[PDB]
Amino acid sequence: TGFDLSTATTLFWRPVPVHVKQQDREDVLEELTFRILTGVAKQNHNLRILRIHISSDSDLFFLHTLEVSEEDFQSLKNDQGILVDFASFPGKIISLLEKCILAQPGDSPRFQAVLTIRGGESVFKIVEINDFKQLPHITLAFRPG
Amino acid sequence: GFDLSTATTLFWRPVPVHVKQQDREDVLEELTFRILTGVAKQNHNLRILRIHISSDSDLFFLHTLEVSEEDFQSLKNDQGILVDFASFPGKIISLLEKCILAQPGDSPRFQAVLTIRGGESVFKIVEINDFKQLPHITLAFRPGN
Repeated sequence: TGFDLSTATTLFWRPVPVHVKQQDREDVLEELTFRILTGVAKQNHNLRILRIHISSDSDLFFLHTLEVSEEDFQSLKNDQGILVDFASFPGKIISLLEKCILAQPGDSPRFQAVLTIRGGESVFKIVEINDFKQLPHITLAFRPG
Repeated sequence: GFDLSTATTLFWRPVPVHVKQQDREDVLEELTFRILTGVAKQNHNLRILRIHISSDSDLFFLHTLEVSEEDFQSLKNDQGILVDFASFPGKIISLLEKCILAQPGDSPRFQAVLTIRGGESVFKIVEINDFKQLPHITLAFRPGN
């Protein structure tokens, strides 16, 4: 049962500059590999699912993952003021990732991907940094597994 | 206690605001914003930023925010603000300008919202883009002068 990696469609798969924070470590800027795929559940091809994988490349192939069923999306959508439907969601995330990829140090507003790892969870956000403040454009929670 | 008699008014003009309350339709109204910097009547070495919201139609529709230099630290931290107290008002004004200039076909589209709930209100300026609505600034206001 569950997400069928077998027939999933990958929409985006490449490195993205990320500003990482752990409690007991120095801040780091790392290119992390981001992958966004849509698919369906094996036991029911009618269940639509979105999956996002974040990872540092290593021979462990170890991932942090987020999985959002179309059902989960209803709640996620309302908690973040998201205005698009489930099908359009990945594309909106991808556009934000592209701005992070494009961003250069003098930009203003500047787009930046940020990751904070605490306990068994990572919180990923894409923020804009402007002459006034930093503010989030999207926030996503990830988990190992 | 804010000392009006020695305050500098930085901004005093109308701003289109979406006024929200739970038991009535939203109302889009030009509300008058006065932004002033000054010091406490009880202490003329305590700098204070005051923002006063009023209506030309209702002389008793009144909402006020006063932020001392020390209160600003907590505000600055909570909201990822990257400027000092002296620069704070100017950034608020830039955001208010975006709301004043906003056009129906903008994307992102800026909008001023005031949500009134009992003896408290929340003022925020949000952007509405093709993906979501997200706040640029959020500020707690009290009823009266």
